[PDB]
Amino acid sequence: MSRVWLTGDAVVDLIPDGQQHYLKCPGGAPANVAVAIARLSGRSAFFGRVGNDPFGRFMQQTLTDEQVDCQHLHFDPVHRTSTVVVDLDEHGERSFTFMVKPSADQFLQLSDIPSFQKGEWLHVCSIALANQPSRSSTFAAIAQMKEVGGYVSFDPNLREEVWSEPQELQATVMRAVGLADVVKFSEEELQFLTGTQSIEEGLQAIADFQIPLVVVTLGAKGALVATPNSQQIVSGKAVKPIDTTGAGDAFVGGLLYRLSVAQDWHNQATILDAVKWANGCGALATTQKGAMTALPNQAALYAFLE
Amino acid sequence: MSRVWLTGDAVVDLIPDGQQHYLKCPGGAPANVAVAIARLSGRSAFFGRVGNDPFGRFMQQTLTDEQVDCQHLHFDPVHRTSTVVVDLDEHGERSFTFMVKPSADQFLQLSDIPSFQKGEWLHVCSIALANQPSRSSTFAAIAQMKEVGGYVSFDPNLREEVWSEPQELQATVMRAVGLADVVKFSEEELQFLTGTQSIEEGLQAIADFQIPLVVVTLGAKGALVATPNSQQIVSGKAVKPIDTTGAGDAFVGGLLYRLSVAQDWHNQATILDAVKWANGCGALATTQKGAMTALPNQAALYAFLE
Ligand SMILES: Nc1ncnc2c1ncn2[C@@H]1O[C@H](COP(=O)(O)OP(=O)(O)O)[C@@H](O)[C@H]1O
Ligand SMILES: Nc1ncnc2c1ncn2[C@@H]1O[C@H](COP(=O)(O)OP(=O)(O)O)[C@@H](O)[C@H]1O
Ligand SMILES: OC[C@H]1O[C@](O)(CO)[C@@H](O)[C@@H]1O
Ligand SMILES: OC[C@H]1O[C@](O)(CO)[C@@H](O)[C@@H]1O
Ligand code: BEF
Ligand code: BEF
Ligand SMILES: [Ca+2]
Ligand SMILES: [Ca+2]
Ligand code: NA
Ligand code: NA
Repeated sequence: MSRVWLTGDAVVDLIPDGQQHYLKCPGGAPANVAVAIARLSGRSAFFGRVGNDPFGRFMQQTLTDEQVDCQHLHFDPVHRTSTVVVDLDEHGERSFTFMVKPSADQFLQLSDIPSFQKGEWLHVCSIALANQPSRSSTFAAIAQMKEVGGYVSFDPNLREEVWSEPQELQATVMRAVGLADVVKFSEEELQFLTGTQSIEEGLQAIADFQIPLVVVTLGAKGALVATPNSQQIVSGKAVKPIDTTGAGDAFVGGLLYRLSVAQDWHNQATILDAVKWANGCGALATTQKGAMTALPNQAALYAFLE
Repeated sequence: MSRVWLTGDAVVDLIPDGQQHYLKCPGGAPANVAVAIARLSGRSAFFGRVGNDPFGRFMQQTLTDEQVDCQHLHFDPVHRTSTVVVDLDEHGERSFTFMVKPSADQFLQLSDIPSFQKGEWLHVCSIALANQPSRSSTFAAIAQMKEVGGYVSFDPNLREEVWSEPQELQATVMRAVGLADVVKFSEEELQFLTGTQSIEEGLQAIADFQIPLVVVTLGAKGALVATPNSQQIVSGKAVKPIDTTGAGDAFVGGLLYRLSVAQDWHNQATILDAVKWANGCGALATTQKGAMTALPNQAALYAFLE
């Protein structure tokens, strides 16, 4: 069972629950992925910075509770933990307002990067690339994982408002796309990043990247899986979402859990099965408010997939 | 009825209400004072900056609902509205964690200051002095109110963590104390700012400021009122607080409401009556969670004072 490293932003998502209240929900895409993997009995570890504040300590506690290795989660001395307000009438990027800019995670330093080993995974989202020093630190982490013979997963997970220089987003994100073994886009993100109007055109636009595995999520319709000379839609049972927050991260968690335990993750059968798990995780994640709340264990996932 | 201008930070206070929820409560000391005055049928107006975000719009809506003039509440183009997490096991400064530093209000500019007129009041708290440009803008506003023949009220309302240079707090706050007609301290703040161990010693330490009216709040014991050659404790009925958040601002609101409608606020009878109102407001404010929730109207206050 290969270790999956997650890095980036652990955040508190404030999610409406009644007209005058927010639920205090643990979140942050790479933290969500870490917990998704752990819930499936995988080996996940998180490195990054939160703030020395109650929200940062709450995220440390959450990762601890969830059996995610968080020895390399540090408290920044000055900056605050990311705090995000969710609007449930919107979906994805449009649903979030980032109250802390730049939050502690944006100050990831080179010395925060842990030792990597051959065969490990590193998963990254674009918020880690939004501002310096995290951007350069995260690119260094990617280069180090590649050098040691590990694998790199990237989910742009675009949140434009976090970028102090939003005009840098497209190029910076595409630089990371070019480094990854696995890239997951939503349909909308693929089109945005490539300036195209369809998935077909978006996939053609990234062909010269020779990305080993691209997955494009299609909401209730599942996911398009693109590997060399092959495209295939993989879909499971559609559900009516209660909260879509983090469904994409649950998806990545199932995907990477299955790739991480595979003898040879490049194998087409392994990939398609991993995407079946991913779709089931994404569906189940939507059944409760909070990105992490309904991240399934294997008993729940197997029951749903049957 | 003289207009009272309030400036500084309008904030969203996230107040625990159940183990997994926060109440979304409008707050921010000068906003609290503005609303307290308005609830008592006074003429209050707020100038300052919040963020172009849901919390900033919520604070605009709150001031609007409360009949506080907020024509001069602006949305900063870049910075976020102050967001504060409250710990109900603590009191005052120790109960707050500021998640947004620097928030929008810290970017108050000289051009944000509205036109003042003779006999108006301006009330300020120390967060407005914490960082530039708000610090210099607020000192300019104070100088302008003094020049036109208005009156200046200052409540340090210390929140050290908001200062990027906390070593500047003492001197900067005492500079404002030297400009004010009315200064309200908690017992703890007076001692901290003067480096003393008693109210008596603290009052002696500020004697050469020749401050026309100093009020030192004493929690359930009421307030010490210090005017030239006179000190007097004014107390009302003690209550068991449900939430002390903003009790001090309710106090200031009652005080300034009564001074603002007085023919001659310097009159000793007027001052002592204003403090009686202040104590009643402070007590009643504690009866519900949220700084603004239980700010009384006159019917409630009169009933309580009887
Ligand atoms: N209505 C749905 N029914 C079943 N699965 C869904 C549904 N919506 C999303 N999913 C699953 O979640 C994945 C990602 O969708 P998405 O909502 O974009 O994630 P997120 O909201 O976290 O950004 C899909 O590929 C799919 O597996
Ligand atoms: N337990 C209490 N009973 C009655 N009045 C109180 C009580 N606590 C506070 N007050 C009133 O509120 C005023 C300020 O107290 P304080 O709690 O320090 O305000 P804040 O919590 O907003 O900083 C007192 O001067 C008094 O008028
Ligand atoms: O993917 C969902 C997650 O992404 C974020 O917007 C940024 O990391 C979080 O607020 C949320 O939990
Ligand atoms: O005085 C109470 C108020 O002071 C603040 O801490 C800062 O303005 C707010 O969080 C609260 O409403
Ligand atoms: F970005 Be998804 F909501 F995880
Ligand atoms: F600072 Be007090 F709680 F208004
Ligand atoms: Ca996503
Ligand atoms: Ca106070
Ligand atoms: Na959920
Ligand atoms: Na209250």
